[PDB]
Amino acid sequence: RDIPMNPMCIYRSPEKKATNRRVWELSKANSRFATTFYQHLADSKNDNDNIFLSPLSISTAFAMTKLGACNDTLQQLMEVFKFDTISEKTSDQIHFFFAKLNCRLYRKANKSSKLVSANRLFGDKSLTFNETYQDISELVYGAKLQPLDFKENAEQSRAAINKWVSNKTEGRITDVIPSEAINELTVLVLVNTIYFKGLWKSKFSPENTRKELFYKADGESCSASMMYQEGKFRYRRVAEGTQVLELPFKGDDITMVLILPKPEKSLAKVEKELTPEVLQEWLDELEEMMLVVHMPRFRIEDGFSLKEQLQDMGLVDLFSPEKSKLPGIVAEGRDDLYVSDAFHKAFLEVNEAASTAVVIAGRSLNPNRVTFKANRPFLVFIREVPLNTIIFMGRVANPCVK
Amino acid sequence: DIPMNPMCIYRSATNRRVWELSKANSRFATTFYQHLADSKNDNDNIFLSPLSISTAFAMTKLGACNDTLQQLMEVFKFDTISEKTSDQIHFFFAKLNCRLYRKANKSSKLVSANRLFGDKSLTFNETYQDISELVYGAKLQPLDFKENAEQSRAAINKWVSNKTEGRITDVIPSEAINELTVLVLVNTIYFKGLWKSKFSPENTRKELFYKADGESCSASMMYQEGKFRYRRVAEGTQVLELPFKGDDITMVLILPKPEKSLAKVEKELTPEVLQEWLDELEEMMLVVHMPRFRIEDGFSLKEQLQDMGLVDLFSPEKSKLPGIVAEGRDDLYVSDAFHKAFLEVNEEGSEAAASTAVVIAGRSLRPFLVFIREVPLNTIIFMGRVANPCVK
Repeated sequence: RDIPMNPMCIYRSPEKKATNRRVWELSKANSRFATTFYQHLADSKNDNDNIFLSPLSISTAFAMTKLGACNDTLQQLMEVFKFDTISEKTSDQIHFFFAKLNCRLYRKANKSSKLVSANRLFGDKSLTFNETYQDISELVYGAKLQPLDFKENAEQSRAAINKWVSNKTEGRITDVIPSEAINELTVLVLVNTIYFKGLWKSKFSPENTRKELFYKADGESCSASMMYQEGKFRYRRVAEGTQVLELPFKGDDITMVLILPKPEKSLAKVEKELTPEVLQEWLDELEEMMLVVHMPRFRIEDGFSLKEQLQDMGLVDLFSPEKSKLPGIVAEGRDDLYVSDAFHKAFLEVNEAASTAVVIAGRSLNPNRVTFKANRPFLVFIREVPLNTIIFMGRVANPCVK
Repeated sequence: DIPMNPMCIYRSATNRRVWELSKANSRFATTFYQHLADSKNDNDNIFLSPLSISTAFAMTKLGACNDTLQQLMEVFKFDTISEKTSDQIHFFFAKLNCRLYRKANKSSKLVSANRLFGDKSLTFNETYQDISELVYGAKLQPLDFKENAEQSRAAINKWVSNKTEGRITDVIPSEAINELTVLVLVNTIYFKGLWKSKFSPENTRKELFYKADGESCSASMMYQEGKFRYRRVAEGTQVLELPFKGDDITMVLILPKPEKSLAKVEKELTPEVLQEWLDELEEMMLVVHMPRFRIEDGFSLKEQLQDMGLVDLFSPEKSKLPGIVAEGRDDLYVSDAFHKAFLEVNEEGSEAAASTAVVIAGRSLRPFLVFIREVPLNTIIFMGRVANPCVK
């Protein structure tokens, strides 16, 4: 029930910008940020470059920091991470919706398809956070303030941070924070990622995993480990013949959508054409169908300093020591409390634990079934169906790496 | 050895008889199978029990002579066991059937029954009657073939029935029996085993079996994941073994790589290969999609068996069968011989039934391989080719 209290900061969202539910409105926004945040990163990159990140992590972390911002800083956050798209809702409210979305998204239960949230903001031992910033982050986001001795044992903290992401990401993401990133002037830094585990609902067979070639953006030749399989999946052929396909995970609430353009016909043009609408409209039109599926095995890693993107985008004040309005952290007072940096790392390795061979007796399909050869650059999304929240996003343009 | 097995005895690590025999059976099974395959089309069904057959004719042999008794020891591969005589086979076959149906205690239900339907008015050798009612537990039952043939065929068919817990009915066709009929030997086997690791209903979906060279059809596939003995042999041929609860009875599957003609594999079958496959199998962690289906097959053994070698036996002017009806050879030949089998695979387990019947004097006339095997004895009980899981 509505408990996260707030003072005199609360910004008013404009009265403007399929049931009526907080989590749905929230997810609708989160998706709009994500799709755009991606359209930018993308446009900045090389066409032959893999891209992988968790928008739901970013969008989540910043909305927590925001629990302690005010005046111009607060507006800016809410304006960048689209939370104001939720017509009429006051800023404080946003956190309640978050709680609600967070409740039914993370836990130690059910069909082992895991989701562990690593979102934490480290500040120097010379920072006493507002007693409420505290209670509410812990409650609504399940996080801490975590005082680190940034000035003295500067490197020790840096490490200590990284030595913490690893233990939560079961050792996979480690050096979330890079080299010259932390020094004596690291008042406070924000780290976050999401680790996820899950097994295919219809695993591929290693025995059929061949060695066909991938057709890059410019290079037209690459040897990838292509996985073979035919079975029933939600699929569809959309505008300009773009193929959309969904491969559910055992933990049903989570799936993996991919989008393949006709005869290459540039992932780029298809990348530029996006919107949560073009997207949902796509997702709506998928019906079960029996077909052949090809997919390379792939592992992609990406880490970064959000700063550069988030400012170009509109989130400046949070970073300016001169403009950052951070009342939530009265370590001392106005005392230029701003945000040093905020890090994110994303990891997805894709397989066929692998040895589980596969046998099928007495299946004899239509000689005329649609196929799906992902031997070209494609998009990747990892959605959470009942919640309708885009958790990761990606582009696989080089599935060889050798 | 004590069994006073008599008349017509013909005569042609490294020794254990019962095995030599099981193995002998097996070499017959594959070959008989191969001919059956041939009169049949590669994408049609085939289910049978080359164990019942070996038996029904093993007990017929009892009363055959000269050229008959010979051809039978040869085609049913009896002259492969060594350093023994024609009358000894039944001693072994007797102990095989002894060690076979007594196994697993109260897990796997494997059971057999044999019986003779002889005419009421005739007198049969008292030895025959005993040696049969002894080595193979077959008690003879007096039927009126001359006055009312039909009702006898009925009563006969209905024998097979309570024996096969309801699955085998029309073993004997409507026009098989007649007034001239002397005897009718019969075997029936039954088995109902539970899967050591059952499939669950919740997980079973209805795939589409678009029939090759034809129309659309509706399949019902089960699925489960677990540890099993498997191996992917030469040419892509997958070979999986499914342990039944009665740990010694176990179904074996053989599927060719992504449909590259089964006939090709059927044509290279021998108990050697089939032994090798089973030999080099290895316990894998894997996923299975077995169709839940039911199939019934039936046919006359006559034709194939002739091509195989049993000619004399089905000939009016030469089948040497003196010891049956005691007095003489009369017109003792086999006008025909029939078989009918039944398979039912499902979440819980598998169910097969079979019954062979030989008539003495009367009138004349895709996917994969399945295999129910008895491990210790190495006896292929039932066997077949599945090519239509939907069947409604």
